[PDB]
Amino acid sequence: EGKLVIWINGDKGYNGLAEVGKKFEKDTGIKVTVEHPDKLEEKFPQVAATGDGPDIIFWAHDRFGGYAQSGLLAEITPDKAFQDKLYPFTWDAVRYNGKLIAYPIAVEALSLIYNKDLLPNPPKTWEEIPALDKELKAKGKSALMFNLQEPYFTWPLIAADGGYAFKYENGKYDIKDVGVDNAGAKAGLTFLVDLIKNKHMNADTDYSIAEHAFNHGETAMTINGPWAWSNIDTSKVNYGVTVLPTFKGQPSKPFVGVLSAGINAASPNKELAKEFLENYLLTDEGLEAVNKDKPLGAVALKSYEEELAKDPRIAATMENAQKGEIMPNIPQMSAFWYAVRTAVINAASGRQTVDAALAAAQTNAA
Ligand SMILES: OC[C@H]1O[C@H](O[C@H]2[C@H](O)[C@@H](O)[C@@H](O)O[C@@H]2CO)[C@H](O)[C@@H](O)[C@@H]1O
Ligand SMILES: [Zn+2]
Ligand SMILES: [Zn+2]
Ligand SMILES: [Zn+2]
Ligand SMILES: [Zn+2]
Ligand SMILES: [Zn+2]
Ligand SMILES: [Zn+2]
Ligand SMILES: [Zn+2]
Ligand SMILES: [Zn+2]
Repeated sequence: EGKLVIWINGDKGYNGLAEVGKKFEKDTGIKVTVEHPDKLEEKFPQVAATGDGPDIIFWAHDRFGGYAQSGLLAEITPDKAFQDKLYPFTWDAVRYNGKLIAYPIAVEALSLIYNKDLLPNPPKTWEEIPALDKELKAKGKSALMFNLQEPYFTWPLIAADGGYAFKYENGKYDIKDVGVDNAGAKAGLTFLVDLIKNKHMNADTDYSIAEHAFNHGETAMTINGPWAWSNIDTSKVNYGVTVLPTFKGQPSKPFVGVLSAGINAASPNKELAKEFLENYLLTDEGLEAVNKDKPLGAVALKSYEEELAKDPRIAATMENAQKGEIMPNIPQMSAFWYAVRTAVINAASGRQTVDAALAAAQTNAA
C-alpha cells in the first residue's frame, strides 16, 4: 500500500523503466521498485497464488491466460480514449474470456542478426549454413550461434516446415490437436540436431554465450529480438537485422509475443498501478525511456510506434512477425513450452532421438 513493485525480465530495459518510476515518484510520492527475478514467469504464479509477488508483472502475453485462469490478474478497465491510443491487434493479445487482463506494451519477434563485415550477404536458407560454417571455421569463426536452451529460439525452425502448437479453428484453439510431432516439426528439429552433432553448433549454447559470441565478432550470425540491439550497438559490430533463413523453401515462423503488463489481483495499489501504466509508461516519453535502454520492438502506442516504424530493424522485426504467428494465451501454453523445451534439450544433447523426444512432447503438450 503506497508503493509499487514491478517485475520485468532481465533482458529488457528495466533501468529505463525505473526512470519512468522515478518520474512517477516525483509526481505522486509513490516509490516504484523495478526488479528482474530469474524465471519470473514461473515465480509469479507461485508467489501471487499466496497474494504476494509484484504489483505489476511484465511478460509476453502468452503466459497471461494461465495467470488469469488462476485468478491472479485484475481486470483492467481502460476507457475508450485510452484504448484508441493502442493498436487493436495488441489489445486482442491480452484478451482472455472476453476480459482485458493486461496492458499491451510492444510486439516482439525474432530476426536474423548478422555481422556485415564477416557476412556482407547473409544466407537466405538454413540449408547453406553448414557450408558457410565450414568456411568460417577455417578463419576461427562460426556461422551462427543462438540460444538453444529456450525453445522460443528454436521454434521458428521447427515450425518452418509445418510444426505447430495448437490448431486454430474459428476463434478457438483445439488443445487436443498438437503439431509438435508431425513430419514438419521432425524435419526442423532433425536439422538442428544434425548441426550440433556435426559441430556446427554446440548443444551448450545459451543466451549469454550466443550474445557474447556475436558481440565479440566470433560468430557471423545470431538469432535474437529487439532487446538485444542495444548491446550490439555498444559492441561496435557492424550488424544488420534481417529475415530469418528459410527451411525446405518455407519461411521460418517465429512465435510472436506482445510484451504486456498485468496487475496483481492481490495488489492493494491497483488504481496507482493503472495510473502509472496508462499515464506514465504508455506515453511517448515513457516508452522512449524504456526503448532507449533496450529496444522494445514495435510498440503498442500508435503515436510512438509510427515514429519507430521508420527503423529498418523494426521493419525486419515485423516482416518476421508476419511470417510467424501470434502466440495463443491459453493456459495450455505453459505445458506446451515445457514439453518443447524438454524435447529440444534432450534431442540436441543426444539423450533421446528426435522421434522419441517429439513423441514425448506431443503427449506432454496435450
Ligand atoms: O522459450 C519459451 C518461452 O518463450 C517466450 O519467452 C520469450 C519472451 O517472450 C521474450 O520476451 C524474450 O525475452 O525471450 C523469452 C525466451 O527466453 C514465451 O513468452 C515464454 O512464455 C516461453 O516460456
Ligand atoms: Zn526486493
Ligand atoms: Zn535478473
Ligand atoms: Zn480518458
Ligand atoms: Zn556439416
Ligand atoms: Zn556443456
Ligand atoms: Zn569471446
Ligand atoms: Zn568482452
Ligand atoms: Zn477507480
